[PDB]
Amino acid sequence: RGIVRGGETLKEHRDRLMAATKATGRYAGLKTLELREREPILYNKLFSRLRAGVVDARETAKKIAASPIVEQEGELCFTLYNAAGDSLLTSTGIIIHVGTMGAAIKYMIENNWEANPGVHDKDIFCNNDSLIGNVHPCDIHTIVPIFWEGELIGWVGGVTHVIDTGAVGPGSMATGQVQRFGDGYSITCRKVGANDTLFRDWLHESQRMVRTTRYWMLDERTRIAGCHMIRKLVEEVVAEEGIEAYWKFAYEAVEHGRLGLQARIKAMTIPGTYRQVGFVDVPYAHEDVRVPSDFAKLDTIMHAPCEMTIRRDGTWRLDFEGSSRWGWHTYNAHQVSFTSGIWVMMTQTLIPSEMINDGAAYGTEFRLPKGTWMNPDDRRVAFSYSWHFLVSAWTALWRGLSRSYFGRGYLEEVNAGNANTSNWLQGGGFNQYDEIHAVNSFECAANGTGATAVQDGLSHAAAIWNPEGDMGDMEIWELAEPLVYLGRQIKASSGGSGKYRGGCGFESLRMVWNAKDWTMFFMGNGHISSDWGLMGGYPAASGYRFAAHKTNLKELIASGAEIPLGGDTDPENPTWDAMLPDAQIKRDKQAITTEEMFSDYDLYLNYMRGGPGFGDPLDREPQAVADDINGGYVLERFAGEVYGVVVRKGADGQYGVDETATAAARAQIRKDRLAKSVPVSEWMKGEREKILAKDAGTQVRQMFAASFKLGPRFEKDFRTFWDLPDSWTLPEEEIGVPTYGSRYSMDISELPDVHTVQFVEE
Amino acid sequence: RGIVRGGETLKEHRDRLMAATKATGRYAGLKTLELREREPILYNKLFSRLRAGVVDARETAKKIAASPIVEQEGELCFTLYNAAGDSLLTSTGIIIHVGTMGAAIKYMIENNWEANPGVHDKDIFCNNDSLIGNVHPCDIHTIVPIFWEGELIGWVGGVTHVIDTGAVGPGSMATGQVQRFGDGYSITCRKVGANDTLFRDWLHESQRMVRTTRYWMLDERTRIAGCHMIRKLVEEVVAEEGIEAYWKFAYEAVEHGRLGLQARIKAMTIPGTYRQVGFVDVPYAHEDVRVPSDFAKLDTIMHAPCEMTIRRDGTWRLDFEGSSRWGWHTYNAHQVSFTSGIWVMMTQTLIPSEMINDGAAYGTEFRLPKGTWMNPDDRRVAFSYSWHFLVSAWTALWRGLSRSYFGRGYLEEVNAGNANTSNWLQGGGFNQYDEIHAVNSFECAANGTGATAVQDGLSHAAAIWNPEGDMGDMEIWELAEPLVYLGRQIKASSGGSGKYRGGCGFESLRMVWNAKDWTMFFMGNGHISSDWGLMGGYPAASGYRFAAHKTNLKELIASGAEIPLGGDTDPENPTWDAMLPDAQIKRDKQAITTEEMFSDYDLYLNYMRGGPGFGDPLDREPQAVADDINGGYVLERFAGEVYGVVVRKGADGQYGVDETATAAARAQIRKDRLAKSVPVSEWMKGEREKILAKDAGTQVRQMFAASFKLGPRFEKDFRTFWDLPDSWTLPEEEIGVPTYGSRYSMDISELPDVHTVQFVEE
Ligand SMILES: [Mg+2]
Ligand SMILES: [Mg+2]
Ligand SMILES: [Mg+2]
Ligand SMILES: [Mg+2]
Ligand SMILES: [Mn+2]
Ligand SMILES: [Mn+2]
Repeated sequence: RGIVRGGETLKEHRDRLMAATKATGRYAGLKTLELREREPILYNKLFSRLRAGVVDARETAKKIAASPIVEQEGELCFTLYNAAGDSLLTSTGIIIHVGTMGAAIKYMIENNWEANPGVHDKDIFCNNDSLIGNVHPCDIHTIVPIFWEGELIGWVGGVTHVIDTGAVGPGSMATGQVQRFGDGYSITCRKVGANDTLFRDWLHESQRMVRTTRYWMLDERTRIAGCHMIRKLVEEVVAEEGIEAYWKFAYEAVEHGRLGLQARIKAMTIPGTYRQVGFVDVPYAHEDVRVPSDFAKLDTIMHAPCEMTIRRDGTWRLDFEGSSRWGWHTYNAHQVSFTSGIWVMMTQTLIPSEMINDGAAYGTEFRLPKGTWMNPDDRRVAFSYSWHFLVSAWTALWRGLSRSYFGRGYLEEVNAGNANTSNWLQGGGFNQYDEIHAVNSFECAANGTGATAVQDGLSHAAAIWNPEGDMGDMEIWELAEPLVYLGRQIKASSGGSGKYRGGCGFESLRMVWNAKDWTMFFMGNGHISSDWGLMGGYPAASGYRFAAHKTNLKELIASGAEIPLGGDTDPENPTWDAMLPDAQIKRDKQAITTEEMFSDYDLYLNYMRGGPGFGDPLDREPQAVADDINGGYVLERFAGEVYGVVVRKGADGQYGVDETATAAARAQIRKDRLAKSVPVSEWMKGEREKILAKDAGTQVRQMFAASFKLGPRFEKDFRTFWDLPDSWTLPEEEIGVPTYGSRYSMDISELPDVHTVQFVEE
Repeated sequence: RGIVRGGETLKEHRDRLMAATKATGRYAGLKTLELREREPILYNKLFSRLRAGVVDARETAKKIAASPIVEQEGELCFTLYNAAGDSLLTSTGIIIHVGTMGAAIKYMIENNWEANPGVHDKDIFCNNDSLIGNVHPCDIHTIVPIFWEGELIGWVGGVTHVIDTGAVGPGSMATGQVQRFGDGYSITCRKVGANDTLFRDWLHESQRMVRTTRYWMLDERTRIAGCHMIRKLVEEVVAEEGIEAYWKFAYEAVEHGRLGLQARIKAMTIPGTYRQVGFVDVPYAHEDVRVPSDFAKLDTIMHAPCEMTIRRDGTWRLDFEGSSRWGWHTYNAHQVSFTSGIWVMMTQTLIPSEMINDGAAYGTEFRLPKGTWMNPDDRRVAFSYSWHFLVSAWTALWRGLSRSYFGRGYLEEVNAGNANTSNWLQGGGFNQYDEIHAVNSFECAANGTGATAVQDGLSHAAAIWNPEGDMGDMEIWELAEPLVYLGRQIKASSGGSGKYRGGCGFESLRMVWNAKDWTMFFMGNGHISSDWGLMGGYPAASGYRFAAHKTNLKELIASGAEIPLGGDTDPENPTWDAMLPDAQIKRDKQAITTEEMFSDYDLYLNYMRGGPGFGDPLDREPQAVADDINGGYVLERFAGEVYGVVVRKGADGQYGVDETATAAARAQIRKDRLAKSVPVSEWMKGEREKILAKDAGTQVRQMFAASFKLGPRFEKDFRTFWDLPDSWTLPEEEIGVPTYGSRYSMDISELPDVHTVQFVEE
C-alpha cells in the first residue's frame, strides 16, 4: 500500500497529477474548482487560517536565532505543500525557496525515498544540495511530512540562510574554491531525526563541519519550531473542518494561482515578442584572486539573453538560447533556482494580490539549454555565490514587462529593474569572544531600486530576493562581527541617471577591532553594471574596492589627528587617503577577492549598489536635481554634464536652480548630441571590421565562443546581423586561455540510481 | 538495561575495565588468565579459528574492489573487538587502523550513542573523522556491532584506503586546502544502514561528494563483506564452544598481548634513556604551491624529538616534549594516529610473534604535549597527508631500539629505520573511459628499508605503514590511470651509504595518454631526508621533481628521434633534457606542489625513496661496492669518495676491485678526515656565534621559536647546551612571517556535547 491518502505511492500520485496537467492545461486536471465555487465561505476560512499560520511561524520562530541575518533581517521562510510537493501557501521573506524545497520533495518522490529510507510520521529531513535545485549551501532546508490517520496528506518546509557552511572561503558568498570540492557541507535529503528527535551522529558531524557552530545550532532549532507549529495548525484545521474540505483545498489553491497569473497577464500586459539581455564580470585573472587550480585563472563574462513571448491566450514563454557556459568559480546555478527566481520577480509585479504558490510556475514556459550556467551539465560545479549570475540575468526581465505596462498606460507598475545585490562583506578567524568565527553582512539586503515611469526609485531599500529590505542596526552587527562603524552614509551618484533617477545605494566604513588571526575579502560586480536604464535612463554605478592596512590609526586617534569617517563621497577625489600617509591602500576596480590578512585598526569599505534610471535625464525636473545635490544623492559636478541643470549656492549654503542658464544648457546639449553621434550604419561598419579582425579582449571573445557552441540559433543571429562570411570562425581554443570543461562534462544523472526531475525545456 | 552482555551500558562496562587496569597494572584487572591456564587446548582453538577468520576476510573480500590499491596492493584491514572497543585479533595489512577504529568505537561509548541514535543488531556505522583519531579522510571505516541472544558481545571493523574523498586537490594525499574546510568528505560515526541494508540518502550523498564514484562504491561493498563474514564466524564459534569461553577469551587475549610486550622488552633490550630526533620540510613559500589563504604561505620544518625510557620492570615511555606546532597544511595528526603508528613499528620488531592486538598499547606510556602537531588543539586543522610528518617522526625510534639490540648482541634485529614513504603521484580530470577521475599511485608502498648490523637493507620493498610491500603491475595501474609507462628502474645512489647500505628506492617515467582536462602534482620530502643512518651510516637521498610540458613527443616518436625511456639515472648529469629541446622542463627541489595542467605527451617522474645506512662506509666489503655498481645500486663516482674503494672496468664490461689501491685509498681517507675536521668544542664556539647573531633562514628560526613555546624543558636544554645569556630571546613574531594560530586555538572538545577520549599524557 502506498503512503498517500487513498493508497497511491508518492510517485503514483504525482505522476497522475502531472499527466492530467499536461493533457488538460489545468493543474491536476481541475476544470472546475468545487470547493471554491460551491463553498466560498469555507474556501476563504481555510485560506485565512493557513496563511495566518505560515506568516505567524516566520514571525515567531525567528526569535530563536542568535544570528541577526535570521532574527532581525528575517532571511527565513516557511511553506505548506500538498502530497505531490506543490506549494499551497507561504510566509513572505526568502520565497525563492518555495520552489527549491518543493523540488527537493519531488526528488524524494522520484527516487523512491518511500521504500528506503522510508517516509514516516514524525521524521525530520534536512537538505541543501544545489545539484537537485537549491540556490547555495548556506540556505538550509528542514522538511517534515504531515500525516492524518496514518496517511500522508502534505509536507512543511522551513529555510534559514546560515552564516557559513565550512567552504574554503570564510563567509556565505564565498570565494577560494572553484568546484563542489571545498564549496561547503552539502546534505542530500538526509533523514536527520525520527520521533521528533534529532539524531546525535548528525548533531556531532554537522556542528564540526562549520565555523559558526552556535549560530548554526540556533538556526536549526528555528527551522524545526516553525515546521512543528505549522504541522500542529494543519492537524487542528483538519479536525475542525474535516479532511475532505482540506484535501480539496490542497489542489484547488494551486490551480487558482495559475488562473490568477493568466488573468493578470491579460489585464496588464500586451501580446508580442520582447528581447533583452544582461551581463556581469568574473575578473579571476587578477593576482588577488588566489584560487588553487590553474585552469580557473582567467577573466570571463556571464551572458544571459532572453526572448520573452506573451501569447493571446495569456500564457507566456522565456527562452535563454544564447547564454554562456558554467565555469570554474562559485556563480553557477540550476534550472530550479533560476526559474524560481523569475517566479519571485512575478510576485513583486504581476501577482502580488493573487495566490502566492506554485500555480504561477505551471502558467509559465521556460527553455534553458543544457550546459549553460543556468542549467549545467557537470556534477563538479560550485554554487556558494549563485546570486552573482542570477540577479544579473533577472534584472532584464523587468525591462521587458515594463514595456508592456508602459504601452498600455499602467505607468505605476513600470520598474527599470533590480540592483546588483552586493558588496558582501566577508571574513573569518577569532572574534571578540575568542571563538572561531565568520562574518557575512546583510547590509546588501538594502540596495537601490529601479526608477518608475512616474517617480524616482527608492534608495537603500530592497533586494530582488526579498523586497522587505532591512540594513540592520549598527549596534546589532557589532555583536556579531569584530568590527566597528566609522561611517554609514547614502552613496552619492550611485543611482542610475534619468528623468526619474534610480535609487542610490549606501556605504559603511569599518575598522577592525578586537579580532585575532583575522582575514577579509570582497564579492560583487566590478567592471560591469548588470542593470540597464529604461527608455533613455542609465545603469546604476558599478563596483570598486577600498581597503587600508598598517594605517597607524592607534597613534592618529591618540594624537588628535584627522581620522577617516563617513563615506567615500567622491572616489575620484577622495579625502581619506591623504589622512593615512603610512598605510598600504588598495583602491581599484577589483570587486572580487579571496581572503587576505587584516589586523586591528585596518579599514574596509562596504559599498551597496544603486538601481537603474528611467527616461532622458534632460527631461528631469530641474528642482529635483538641486534637491538631490542638497540631499547627498548626486555630486554637484554631474548636474551640468548629465542633466543640463545649472545650480548655484545661495547665502544659506543650499543649491538652487538658475532657470535661464538651465534652458540654454539643455538647448546646447541637444546640439552636442547631434555633433558627437553618427548614423548607426556608420558605427556598425567600424564595429564589423573589429569583429572580422578578432579585435577585443580575451574575456569578450571567450563569452561569444562559448555562447555560440551552446546556442546555434544565437550564432546564426550574430552572423546575419554583422553580415559575416562563413570563412570567419571563433573557436574557443584559439583564444589562448584555459578551456577545461568546454567539451567534456558528466551530469549528476549519470551516477547510479539517480533520477533527476525535469522542470524546463532544455 | 544496558546493552552489553550482563546488563551494563557500554560506558559502565568500559569505565569498570579502565579503572581495574589503572589500579592493578594489568588489562581489566586480570591477575590470572583462567581460560589460557586451565583450558589451553580450547584457548588455542579459539585463537586459531578467529585469527584464520580475520586473515580470510581480508584475502577474500579484497577481490570485490575495482581499485588496485585494495584489490592488488592489499591496503585494507579487518579487526575483531571486545565490547569495550579493545582489539583481540587482526588481519595484516594497514594495521594502524586497529587503533583508529577502536578509538572510534570508544568515542561512541563515551558520547552515549547507546541512547541516541542507538546501537542495534544489524546496524551499519561508517566513519573517517580525523578529529577523533583517524589518519586521514581517505581511510574509510565500516563498523558493525556483534550480538548474542539480544546483547552486545563485540564489534568488527573494516577499513579500505579509497582513491579520493573530494578534497580541493585531486588525490588521496592532497594539497591545495590548508584547513578542514576543503580537506574531504568527513563522516563522524554515522549510522548508514539498518537491518543489513544501506540507506538511500547516504548512498546518493556520499557518491556525489567524491570524484572516483564507482571505485568508492566497490570499496564500500568490500568493507561490508568482510565485516559480515567475521560476524557470521563469531556466531558459529559461540554456538559451537559456548558464550562463556568466548567471553573469557575476549579479555584474556588483550592481557596476554601486554604480557608478551613486557617479556620481549626484558628479553631483547637494555634499561636506560635513549635520545633521538627527526625532521621534514614544508616549502610552502614557492610559487607552485597555490594555496587560497595568505597566512599559509611560508617555509616551515617539522621537529620531533623523543626521549625514550626503558625501565627495569619492562615498561617503557616515549616523551615528545619539544615538538613543533600544528600548521596551515595537510600534514597534521592526532594522538591516536601518532601512537597507533608506534604500535605498528612495535609489531615489526618487538612483538611479531606475540599476540597482535591492543595489549601492547596498554604496556607503553606516551607523552604528547597539547598543541604540538601530533596532538593539536584546534578543530580547523587539515589531515589529508598526515603521513608526511608521521613517517618522519617514527623513523628515529628504530635507532633507539637498535642501540639496545646492538649492545646486547641481537644484531639480527638492528634496523637503521624506515624510508620516507613518497613520492605520491596524484592528479585528476577525465580518464580513458571519459569519466571524472582521480589518481593516487601506491608505488610508494615499495620503498627502501634500513640496513641492519649484519646485512644491507632491501630495495623497493616496504613502507612503515605496511611491511608487505607491493609496487603493483604496470598493466594493472594502466587500467586505473590515463598514463603509460616509459620506464621502471632501480634508483641508483638512493640507499643510505654505510658498512651495510640502506635499500634503494625505484623510479618510473610516465607519459600522459588518453587523458582530457587533466592536472597533476607532487607530494614528498624535498630539502630534508627524514631518516638518519646508524653508528656511522648516512641518510638516504632526499627528493626532487622532474616534469616536462609541450614536449613535442608525438612528432619525435613519429620521426624516429631519441625518446626518454627508463629512469633518471644521474640527475646531476641527465640525458632526457637534451632530447626535448622544445619542452618547458621543471627540474628542481620543489617536491611539494598543487595541481598544474598537463596534456597528452607530457612527462612526470615518480621517484620512490631509499632507506638509511649502517656503520662506517670505510668498513664495507670492497666486492659489495663493485657488485652495487654493476647492479645499478650505486653510481661509479661515489665508490672512491664515500667507500674508499678503487674499481675498474674489466674486458667483460664488469667493474672489479683493485685490492691494493683500495687499502691505500682507505689509509689516506683516514688521514684526510683528521685533517679536515676540528675538535667539537671549536666547531661549537663558531655555531654558538651564529645562534647569538640570529644567522639562520626563517624556516630554522620559526621551528625553534614554536618548539620553545610548546616545550619549556626543550628551551631550557637548548640554552644550557649553547651557554646562551638571558638577554638572548627568539620570539616567533620577530621573524617576519605569518604566525596565525600561534596563540589562539579552539579544540573540538569545546563544542557542545563533545566528550573526547584520552589515550596519552598531554
Ligand atoms: Mg557531457
Ligand atoms: Mg539517471
Ligand atoms: Mg686541520
Ligand atoms: Mg567537552
Ligand atoms: Mn542564502
Ligand atoms: Mn590511507
